[PDB]
Amino acid sequence: SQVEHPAGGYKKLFETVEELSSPLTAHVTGRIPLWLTGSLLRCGPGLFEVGSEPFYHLFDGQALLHKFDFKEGHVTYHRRFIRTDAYVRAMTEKRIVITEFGTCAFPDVEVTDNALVNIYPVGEDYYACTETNFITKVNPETLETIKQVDLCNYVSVNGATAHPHIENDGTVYNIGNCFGKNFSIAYNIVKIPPLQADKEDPISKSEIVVQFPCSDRFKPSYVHSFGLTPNYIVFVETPVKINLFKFLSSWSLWGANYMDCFESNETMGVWLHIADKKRKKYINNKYRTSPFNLFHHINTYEDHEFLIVDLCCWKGFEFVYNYLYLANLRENWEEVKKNARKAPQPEVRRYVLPLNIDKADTGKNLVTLPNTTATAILCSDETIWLEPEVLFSGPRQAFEFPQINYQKYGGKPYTYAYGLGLNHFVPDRLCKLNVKTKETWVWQEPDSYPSEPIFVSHPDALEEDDGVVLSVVVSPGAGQKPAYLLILNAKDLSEVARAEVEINIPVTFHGLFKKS
Amino acid sequence: SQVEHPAGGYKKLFETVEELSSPLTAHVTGRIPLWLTGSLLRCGPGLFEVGSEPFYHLFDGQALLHKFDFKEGHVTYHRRFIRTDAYVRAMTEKRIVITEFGTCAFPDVEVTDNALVNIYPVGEDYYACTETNFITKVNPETLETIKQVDLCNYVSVNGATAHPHIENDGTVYNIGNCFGKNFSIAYNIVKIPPLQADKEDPISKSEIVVQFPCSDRFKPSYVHSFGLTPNYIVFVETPVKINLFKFLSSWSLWGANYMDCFESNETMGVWLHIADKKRKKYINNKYRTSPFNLFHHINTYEDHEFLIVDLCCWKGFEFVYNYLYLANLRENWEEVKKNARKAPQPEVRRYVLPLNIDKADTGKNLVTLPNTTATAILCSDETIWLEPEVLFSGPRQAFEFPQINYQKYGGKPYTYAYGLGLNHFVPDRLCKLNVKTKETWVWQEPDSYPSEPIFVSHPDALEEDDGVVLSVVVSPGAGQKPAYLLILNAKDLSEVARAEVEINIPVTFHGLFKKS
Ligand SMILES: [Fe+2]
Ligand SMILES: [Fe+2]
Repeated sequence: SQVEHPAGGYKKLFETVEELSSPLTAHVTGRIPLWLTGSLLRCGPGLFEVGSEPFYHLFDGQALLHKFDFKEGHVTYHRRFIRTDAYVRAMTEKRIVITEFGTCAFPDVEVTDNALVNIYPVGEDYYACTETNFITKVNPETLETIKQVDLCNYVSVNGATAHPHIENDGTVYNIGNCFGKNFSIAYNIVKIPPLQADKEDPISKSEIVVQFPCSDRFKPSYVHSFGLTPNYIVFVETPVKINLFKFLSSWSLWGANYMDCFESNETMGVWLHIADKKRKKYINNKYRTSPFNLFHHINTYEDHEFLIVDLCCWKGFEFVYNYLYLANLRENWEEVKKNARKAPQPEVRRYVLPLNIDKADTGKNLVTLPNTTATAILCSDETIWLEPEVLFSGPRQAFEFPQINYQKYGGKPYTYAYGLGLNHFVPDRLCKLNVKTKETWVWQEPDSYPSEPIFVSHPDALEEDDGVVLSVVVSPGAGQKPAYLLILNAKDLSEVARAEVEINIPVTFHGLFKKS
Repeated sequence: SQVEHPAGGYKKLFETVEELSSPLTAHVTGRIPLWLTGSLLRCGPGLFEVGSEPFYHLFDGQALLHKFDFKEGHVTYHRRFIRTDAYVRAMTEKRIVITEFGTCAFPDVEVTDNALVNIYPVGEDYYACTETNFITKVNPETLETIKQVDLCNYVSVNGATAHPHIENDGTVYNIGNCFGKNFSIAYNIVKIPPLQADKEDPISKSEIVVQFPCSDRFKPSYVHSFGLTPNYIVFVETPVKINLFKFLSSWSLWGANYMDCFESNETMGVWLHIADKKRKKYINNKYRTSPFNLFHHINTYEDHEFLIVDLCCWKGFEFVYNYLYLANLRENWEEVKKNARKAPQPEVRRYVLPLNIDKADTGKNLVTLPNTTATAILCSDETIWLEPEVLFSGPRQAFEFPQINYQKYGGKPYTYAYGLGLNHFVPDRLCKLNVKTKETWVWQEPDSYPSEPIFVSHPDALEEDDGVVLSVVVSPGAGQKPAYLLILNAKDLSEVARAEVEINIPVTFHGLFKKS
């Protein structure tokens, strides 16, 4: 049947913790491999209340930057709150000052800079980020907060995702919502160039490369991530909409938060879009398919005349984020299950977009690749109806937080995807998926709740899966240490080692491994 | 990669054969089980030309009734052409007289009674059938043709499928196209009652039980089969349409055949319909989903408040029957493959229809069953958007001609489905599919091309798969006998025995096993 969680240990993923004064030596069990010399940096919330006022949604709690360090054999753990404008004001004024995603702030309309979602490199720097216009620059070694950076000073966007794409030369691509800034209502592709010899901040030289068109102008789609290949940029327009009439109004005048501005569009489905990366030009192929929520691309790549697009989908048009309020996630296990019964259903899908479309094949399947069941029907009005190839589909068992051997196989033909397993939204197990043969591997322990797994290649790696997978696990229960870092081999998802700590660690969303 | 067929042996599936004067003793290899005492009756074409005039489509060749007999250990094979109006006229006049599906008949507009598709029991009788109004009554023991029966004399339908449902008490349900007969344009459910004590022909007492509504009145959907449970009747309206403006016109005046009257509707998708079987009432739940060709239901059943509907689908709206012309199917193997590259793609899908729809759950997934990833989204306009649970999906590898333990598990909760494997439309292997765990089993030999597998229960059967699977295999190649009957165990799909014959046997579509 299932894997259950009567103990309710997952509630401690959403419990406030305190930062550290300096790094804490972690109790290693097993052999930490000697080639693993770097620093696992991850972001997540760590303050779910300010005094009596609580934060209501998963994505409201004040951002906390975590660092697991690896050197020779040893491991250390450190964490500091990011001194954001939201945090410092909250801490000094002793209440929720800045309005978060799901937690409106009472006075005793400023955009939150609460960078709890991810962290990525720009030039010599590293910015923690949420999905707004404010990215916060942080010190990766000391976890100190350096400066708040406003993208509105450099590019014409209202926000940007927490999932930008980093090319090997350090060039950063990202996608952002634009709500009429510079008279344009669209989705824009920001390009931050790599650091030059003159050492000028890349951000200062950032630019918009290409503009994806909006299906409904007054209701743009929510965008969490996008696809990138050597030649093409994929953007997936979902039916989760942001109602601008509500989003661009005096929020305090009706006690609104960002969530109150969302709507699902029942008739649209999902529109898929393509842009030539190099020519910087939007391609006008009308790719259409049935409705789903989309948050994370697994990977994207060119294969003969086709773009292979692998998505972690949630079936249906209800905003999945409705089921991610902290009230719900801290309920007991039979209620967590009961709540997600009517939720969108998670499925890994491969979508295959044909890049050139012959008029003579109208009414026919264009997807002539030999190794897929994915379909693309050219219609008379020139829409191209796609059906997926399902890669993984389990009942309320979501392969989410996808991760791959990014540096070497990102944007390119690949075979393996590592992921976090959401069991009715409680993170629960770590997964590996072979996208060619649909085969899987699972790591799992009772009352142990892991985070996104990050891949870290062997220096002499020949295979795609020659490396290890790092995960932050929260293991409550008497006797056992409250949390640990988990080092899994990427071949078996077999355990290599554990760095255990004395203190709780809450949920963490995304991160990176910084080599040295 | 693939299983290949350079030899081109499959071409002999579509080669004319000659009937027999009396049964032929078959060379048994292995142990034919002694409980297997009955008669495997199957229909298919066996005359693909009349002199110089060829038949063009797979479904045009003149119907041939095959009989494998089993008694104690021994096996005999017999086959006779069905003396249809199409056949007798063709044979006497020495040319194609009656127009077939894909072969228009030149004069020197009568509906074909060419019953090549299947054969089923009504009362004490057995009727061979195609999909028109003319079913031909045949003798199951001698394979003699008895009489042509016109359903237009008893019920208000234009045709009826070759896949009617037979309940254990012998009651027959079938679905038929109605083109304005009795002022109604619909799909009708015919019910032939079981034989009574007064011994009156059931057909004479047949009646229409319920009328399913038509989406486009001037273009009705092609219907090959339907779903049946103790309480409900499922009908799947596809976008493969029959254009009546073309279908109801003087065909000789522009040399038409049935195929020239087909069209694919690009915007409709697939509409699913439900009827209360017992109250004989159409239920007005607007079940909608993405486009596909549908030919054979696997099975249908009630599970709590939901109908579980398992379909053998072909993704897209192009009429699959376009790729089933004899010119194509008799090409060499690299061309067979090249032809099916742009064809609809085969997939086994589970669809879950909720039978009661709460208005309060608008915009949400209603499918609250614990063991599925299938989805039903109630919309505002009261359409219910469904997404499937994929059960099997391989690239041009079709699980088709589904068959189950019908007598005991038809219309009810079940686990196993046996099928024929279409490898770019060439029938190729026999499959078994566990619908609960997606697990499969395959039987296969090079240059051996089998037919639909029929299940035959052990007299003391406790399990669902306690029995054998019968298949007619055509094995060309020097040294080997040209064809044989195959007896597979239903547990492993392991071989039990072979009844080999000295002569070729062409393709066969559907049939039954007659116990005694
Ligand atoms: Fe994310
Ligand atoms: Fe059929």
